[PDB]
Amino acid sequence: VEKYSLQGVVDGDKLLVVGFSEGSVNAYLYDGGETVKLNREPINSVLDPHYGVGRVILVRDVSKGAEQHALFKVNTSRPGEEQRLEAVKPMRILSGVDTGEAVVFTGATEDRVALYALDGGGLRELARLPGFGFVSDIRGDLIAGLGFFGGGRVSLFTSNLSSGGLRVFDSGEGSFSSASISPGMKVTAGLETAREARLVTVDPRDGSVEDLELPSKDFSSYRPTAITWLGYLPDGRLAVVARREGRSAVFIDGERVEAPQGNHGRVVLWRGKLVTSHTSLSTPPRIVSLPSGEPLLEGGLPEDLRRSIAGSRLVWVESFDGSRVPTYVLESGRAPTPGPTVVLVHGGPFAEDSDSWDTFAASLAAAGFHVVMPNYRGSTGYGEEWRLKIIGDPCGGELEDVSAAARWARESGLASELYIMGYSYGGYMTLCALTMKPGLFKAGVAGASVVDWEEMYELSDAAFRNFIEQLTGGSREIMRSRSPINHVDRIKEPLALIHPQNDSRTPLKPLLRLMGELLARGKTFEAHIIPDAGHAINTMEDAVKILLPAVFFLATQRER
Repeated sequence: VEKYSLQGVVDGDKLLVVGFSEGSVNAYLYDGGETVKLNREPINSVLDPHYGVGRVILVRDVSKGAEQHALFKVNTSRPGEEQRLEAVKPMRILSGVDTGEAVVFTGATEDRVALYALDGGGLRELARLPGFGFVSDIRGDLIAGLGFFGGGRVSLFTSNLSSGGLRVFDSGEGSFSSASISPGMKVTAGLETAREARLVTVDPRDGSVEDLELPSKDFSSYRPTAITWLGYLPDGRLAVVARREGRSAVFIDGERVEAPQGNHGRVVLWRGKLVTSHTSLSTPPRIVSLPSGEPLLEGGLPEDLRRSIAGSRLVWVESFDGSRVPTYVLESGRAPTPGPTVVLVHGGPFAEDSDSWDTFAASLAAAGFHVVMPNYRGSTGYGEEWRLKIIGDPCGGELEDVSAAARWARESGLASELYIMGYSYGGYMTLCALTMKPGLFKAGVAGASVVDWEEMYELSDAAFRNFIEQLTGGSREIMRSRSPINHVDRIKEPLALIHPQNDSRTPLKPLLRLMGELLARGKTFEAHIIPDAGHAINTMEDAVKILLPAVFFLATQRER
């Protein structure tokens, strides 16, 4: 079914959206009635637009999933007419923003990640970022942003539009989750500490980290623990979407706004009426109004794929270190209790299983499988402490917790059998759970998985090279003993390896040596290499592409 993410306004007050619609991600214009297409070809994403500008910056995969993006400036008045910003080699755009006079954005290549500036003079490199870095906001000649530069920690990075450059602002307390410039050009960020979460006023000149205060104190009472996203509206109001335990709240000047139960994010000022992008375990990402909650954009979701879940529960699991991992349950009406159960680990890992829409969680509970979507340490939304616990310890505690969700299930009386399923870092978890715990589960599905750190290293761009060092405390001896490939002499339960050939995140190269390894020590497994597919789905299809083989493998087990 169709999906719509909020991008922002342009054309004055013509809401800009993006839709996973008809087997393709397309940028869209919405004027309160009939959505209008912009892109010609299925795109991938659309650079954060700056309110009311008459053009859009499409982000296209010119490599077929490989993540090498080409930029096209599609004037909004002329839907379907595109200009490939040629003064920009295809690369990996992590994020950017367009102001209508010039485009800045972050790109990572073999050699480096840097903040780029495309204006009416040609290409310019603003600043070279340590590793994964994102353009949060631009206001004036200012450039506010985020960056994973050290310790799974997130930092505040600021640059310039003309002279460029960059100074990185840290917090001993915690990481940053999003920012947006204010009138005072002081970066209003959200400090996520091992503790809780709140706003701060990080000033560019000296880097003052004073606490930010809001008029209404709802947000200051919601006791947020992790700020999804935030940012000022044109009227001048600071839009803050915090959240705790998978659910979020709309706050304007502290002033809480009533919104559909689940999750939202970017909030906008369309025709002067607040608007965000809802998503719930049962409702797929969509664009609604607030606080009324009426949906402006939502795709025809069946009444059975929502009926394919008898219920949901946030249970808190007892981890080995006595840590409680906040887990997400999903009963599969099309299954009994206990019954077959699959442990669906979110990838990331700095992601999480919240009360939001998960296509795997749905299909799964639809396949007669209850689901367990634990927020192991490294996950997001549960404090800077739980997320930084993984750094340097990939495939350790988390796994344990990921195993503690498994533990729960059977004794909890809901699992008659347990299988672990995952993608990306989740695919990676399916591999450690199976190599480090050749028994916990009945079987494992790994997709766009991580099988060798040292190779994924020798096959990654500057973005990804740095990411690893971090998640392993800059030590090879981890990329060695925390890479399942070297632990293939110990796997016992079956395993399906779903993998996109062109994935440039989790390459296929090291994944094919893994299959070949399995074949040596003759292990029972099945491989799935999807064609011209990368790490994500820029089509409605490739959802089912790496989710069709899975279920069969996962149902073949069912019958012993």
